[PDB]
Amino acid sequence: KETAAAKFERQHMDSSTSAASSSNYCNQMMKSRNLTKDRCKPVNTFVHESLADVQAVCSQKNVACKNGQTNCYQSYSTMSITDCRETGSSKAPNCAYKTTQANKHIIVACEGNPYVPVHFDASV
Repeated sequence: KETAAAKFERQHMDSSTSAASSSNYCNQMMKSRNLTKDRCKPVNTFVHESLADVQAVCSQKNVACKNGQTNCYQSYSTMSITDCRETGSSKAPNCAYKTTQANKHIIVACEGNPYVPVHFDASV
């Protein structure tokens, strides 16, 4: 199947655009990245920075993930991101999302060889 590194890219990377370009960015992305199939994923964040920059975060500031895992890292620089929050109404596959473009530090879990992001934990 899909490697954890690849899943992270499909669920969280959007390097090809610098930021969201409308309030419908999240409705569009959650659907095309297949995050609404069986259930409207409640929250999801996309990072608008190069893959090289996001991967570099794994050798940046090591912090504990929200579940306590020791392999999370917080980015030193802020990054352009878009937060997607599922609303009320909607029932899969007819999901609806609130789009929020922002610039924040991201926290991701890393692992493997190469040691790369495998989980998006949060933004600060």
